[PDB]
Parts: sequence; C-alpha cells; structure tokens
Amino acid sequence: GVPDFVLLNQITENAFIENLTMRHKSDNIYTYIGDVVISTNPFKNLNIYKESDIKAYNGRYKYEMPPHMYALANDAYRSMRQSQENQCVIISGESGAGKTEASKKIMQFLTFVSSNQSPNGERISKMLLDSNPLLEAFGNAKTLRNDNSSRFGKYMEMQFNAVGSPIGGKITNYLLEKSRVVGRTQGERSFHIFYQMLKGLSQSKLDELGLTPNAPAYEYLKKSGCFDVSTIDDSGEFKIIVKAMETLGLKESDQNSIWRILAAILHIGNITFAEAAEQRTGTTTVKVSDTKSLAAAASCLKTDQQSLSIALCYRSISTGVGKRCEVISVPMDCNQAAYSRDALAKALYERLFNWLVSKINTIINCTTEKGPVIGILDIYGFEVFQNNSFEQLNINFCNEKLQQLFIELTLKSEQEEYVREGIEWKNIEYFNNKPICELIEKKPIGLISLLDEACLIAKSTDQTFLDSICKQFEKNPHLQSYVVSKDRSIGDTCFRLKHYAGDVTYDVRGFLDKNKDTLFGDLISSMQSSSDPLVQGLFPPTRPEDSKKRPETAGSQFRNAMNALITTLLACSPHYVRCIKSNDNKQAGVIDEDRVRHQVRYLGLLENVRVRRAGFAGRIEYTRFYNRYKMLCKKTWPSFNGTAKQATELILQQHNIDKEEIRMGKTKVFIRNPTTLFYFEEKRELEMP
Repeated sequence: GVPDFVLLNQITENAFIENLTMRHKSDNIYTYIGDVVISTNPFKNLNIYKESDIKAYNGRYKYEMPPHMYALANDAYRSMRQSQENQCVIISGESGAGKTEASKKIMQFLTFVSSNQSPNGERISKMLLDSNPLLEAFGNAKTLRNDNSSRFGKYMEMQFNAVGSPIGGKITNYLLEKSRVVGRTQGERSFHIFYQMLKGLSQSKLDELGLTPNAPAYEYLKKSGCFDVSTIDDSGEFKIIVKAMETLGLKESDQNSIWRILAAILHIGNITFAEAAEQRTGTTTVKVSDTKSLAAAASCLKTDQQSLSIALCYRSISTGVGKRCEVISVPMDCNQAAYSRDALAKALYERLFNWLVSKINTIINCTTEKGPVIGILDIYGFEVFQNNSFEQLNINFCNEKLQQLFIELTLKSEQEEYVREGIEWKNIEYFNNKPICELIEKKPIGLISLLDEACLIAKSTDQTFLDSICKQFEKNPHLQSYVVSKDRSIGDTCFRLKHYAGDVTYDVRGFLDKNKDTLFGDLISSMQSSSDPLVQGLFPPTRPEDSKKRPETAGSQFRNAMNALITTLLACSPHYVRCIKSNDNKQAGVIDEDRVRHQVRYLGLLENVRVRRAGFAGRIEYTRFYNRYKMLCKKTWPSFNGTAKQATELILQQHNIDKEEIRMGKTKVFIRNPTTLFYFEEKRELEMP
C-alpha cells in the first residue's frame, strides 16, 4: 500500500502527529524524513536487539523493510567502505534516553553486514552491549527533576581493523562542570561513584583512606545536606561497581592503587580555610585553623605542611633572564584565595578522568592490528526549571552549537552535495544562518567577548556584568530585559534571552567562581616536584596531547574546548540521529500532550521538513518518483534522454497537464495546494485498476 513515511495518505501537520503516534502504536519504532532518522525510547529491556531482527536488515533497501537502516547510510556510510575514508555520527534527544539505545542501533547494523568467523569478534560484541550498565554509572548522575540526566561532552571514537570490525577506541571530554563535586542546588547530588564508595567499604579500610564515620564533619558533603536516600541502595550498588571494574580489567590490586589517588584528593578537598586575622581593618587573608584537615592534604604528600601553604595561598613570581625563582610571594585576597582553592581541587579531577578512561583503554585496546576511526557523540539533555541559573546558560550554549551543527551539515553540507551529484539545482531561500547569535560572540564586541571583559575586571560582580550587556546591545535581535521590554516576569536582578522558540530568564548567582576556574603553573610546579607515583601521578607525563601554551586566563581556555570541537567537524562526512523522550514515567505507551509537542517544536524538525525542500504541501522525490511511475506514460523507457525536466515535460504534455504546476530541482516534486494530490491519485484510478 504505502511504504516509507514520505507517502502519507494526508501530508498535513495534524496527520504528521496523529500518524506518529499510530506508528509507535503499530510496531514501528524509527521514522524517516528526506533521509532523517527519528526514534523513541522504551526505557526497558525490549526483546528486539539480537540476531533475529538483525538478519531481517541485511541485504535489503529502505523502501522494502520497516524503518531502521535508512538507505542514506547504505549509500554513504557504505559508499566510503570500498572509498576508504573516515566517518562520524552525532546523536541527541535528552539525557538518559539512549544516545545506550540510539548507539545500540549503529552497532547491530554494522555487524553481520561486516564479518564473522573470529571467536573474538562475537565476544567483543557482548562486552560493548554490557557497557550500557557501565556507562550508566560514569556519565549519568541524578538531577533535581530527571534521574538519568548525564552531564558531560563526550566524543567517543571507535577504531577498526583491516577487515571491518572494531578494535578499540579513545575518549575525549570538553570543559567539565567541575563545580559539581563541591557545589550544587539543594536536593541534587554529585556523581554516584563517590557516594556508592563511602557506604560500601569497611570502617577498617576507611581509616586507611583517612575517612571518619561522620558525614557532617566534612564540608563538600555538608554543603549538600543529604546523604541517605530510600530510593537508591548504597551497599547493593558497590558490589555491582566492583563487578563492572573486574569484568572490564580492573582487579582489586589495581583498584586499591587507584583509590589512593582519589583518597588523596579527598584530603586536599576537605579544606575550606577560616578567617585569617592577618590584616588590620575589615579585610583578611587565609590561614589554617582546622590544621588536621590541611595536614591530611600534605599527609598523603608527606611534605612540610607549612611549606606547602607558602607556595599556594601565597603567589610567588620572579622570572627574567633564566626562568623564575620561587620563594617571595603575595598573600592574595579572599576572592582570589577561594579561587585558587577551587581551581586546584577541580583541575586535578579533569586530569584524572582523562587519565582514568585512557589508561583503561590501554588494556582494552587491541595491539594485534590497526585500522580507521569513526566518532560518536553524546551529551546532556534539555532541562528547564521554573527558575534558572548560570549552569543553564552554558548548557543551552552547547545546544546553540548542536543546532548550528545541523545547520552547517543537514542544511549546508548536504546542500552542497546537490551540485556535486550533478543535478539541476537552483538556490532556494533557506532560513538565515542565524549569525546574530554567532557573530555576537566571536569577533571583537560580542557576548563572550564582553563576558571576558567584565570577568577580568576582578572587582566587577555578576550584577555589574549584566549592565555591560544591555548597553552594548538591547538592539541586536534576540536579547531583552525588564528595562526595555516591559514584562513583569523578568526580575530586577535577571535578564531575558531568546534561543530557538521560547524565552528563558537566567539568574546571576555564581558566574564568577563558576566560570574562570583557571589554574596557573605557580601552584603545580611545587607539587609535581615530588617523588611519588601518586603525587606526581596526579600530573601525567607532562601534557597529554593538550598544551601548546599552558598559562592563559580562562575565557580562551573554554574557547579551546569548543573550538577543538568545531575544527574537527568541518573536515569530515557526518551522520545525524535524533531522539525523542516519550514521558516522565518510563512508559512505553503513554503520551504527555503538552510535553511531546514542545519537544518536537524547540528542535525545529518540521520546519527542517518544509524549508529544506522549499515550503508547501505534497512532495515526492524524483529518484523515487522515476522508479515508481514508470508504467504510466510513454517515452519514459530506457530510450530516455537523460534530463529529469525534458522527460517529465514529454510525460505531462501527452495527457494535457499544465507545466507551471510542476517544477524541477534537486530530488523533490513541487505541486502547490492539496487538492491536486487527491486529483492526481484519483485520476490514476478511474482509468486503470
């Protein structure tokens, strides 16, 4: 009757949604759109991902079997299989909604079609599927609203062999929300791996780590004000974590060796120094009152507790001629004091995570053979509270790139493929490249440009920064406030900012210490000069392929994490995958009207349907129109001319049909108004059964 999705009985907006539900309600998971994949999430183990259903999708086309493979990959991902080139895929659709389920697809289509034989091939096809519970611990972390709300910018690369099967891979992460460990909103929690360790070990071992049975006693844990939770079982998870580590390749002997590194950080973490009455009037510096805590920091280091604070809390600088001589230093203010405190306790974790995941691959990675590389993307989800804050801005900023990404690819790169395939193409109006949100934050006189401008004015607080935005803009589109835009919804200490299709009002709390975070080499040198596989171990063999220039005031440092992301996107052939979360109850058959419609809107997918093609009603592909309506008219046989325009004219002229009603472009027929469709279909029925 009707295969694929671009042959709906009614190509209306209403039918689009109504049919989408009926599809999901008729054993139809994925959905197509001019070669665009959309999927959902069951949120449980569904008996559909193994051998059985894979044999179905093997040696067939898109227009034959249900949505799953989409021929584009078969005519692109495979196109570079013989032409010997690299690949890369991007995925999105909330967090914890399988990017575990969307990636699951990529593999089970790759294999089988790939190869077999090797007994070590079907085994590794099991460990990667057992990585779902594994990845559900590291990246994932419970938020105030969403439970499985991961929070990280990961770009995993799958390496392969000379026959066409995986061998290993590496992991890359962007600037981390490194404040997650010590600071957060009340009710929320940090990564699970930590809390699952404190209540899984024995007091005997906790003493070796230097931990005491008293949560309020600490600070990082005190700031939260919550530990024991009825929902999640603590003692039951620990044993599962051990299995995960042992199953991969982390024996207890290695675990203990790693815990010392983590336990060391805990000692250097639990130190929020008190007021130091060194000054005279009202201001002050920093000095230790709770010594046993700072002593613990130097305990694992086994160095002069005092000397340690002489180089950190006090900034020493000389340089000139040779290169630097550390001893004379500056007691900095509280703001810069707590600044270095954070920059230190937070940077060590970024280096750890990178070295943690990388050194694990050292064992997993294959040495037997080499091969090409393919990338995969995975990021946090879309969350919106009735309130907002600084962290919301940076997360939304990441989305601004993801939306721009498609625009640069599915709207631009693919558009260039139109003229590369040798098709009569004519530039059709496409919604602007929204450079109003790009040029406003790159070249001089810009958002992040003025953001770094206000941040470097040390004394200037977040409140003053707000005023620095209004004056510079409040005229360039996509930016408002309570002063200009008369809207009571905006507070006196908040501001308005537009994104895609809606409005978001942010708070000012944080920003300062939340952003900069930069760490100089005057605090690292004294520490990496030690002799201990743990102390210097925190700082791997100098510069893990990420240095060039070390000392740079934040701002730029963040640009690197975001620039390194773009530079590696404008030189590869990417693939796109979207995902839509059903509901907030893990139900595989329930629709939350208001929530669903919103998800389809802020992503701008139906606009990508109309605009991409052009903007009208009924549309059909030439490539698919040709090999379908062959047995209707004459002179449309192998004796054809070649052009898709003159041929069609030869077709419609013999049956009296106006030519202006149809037009030729890339691969889409254009007949305006709906009635014509019902007119065409019927006319093909009252004269030929």
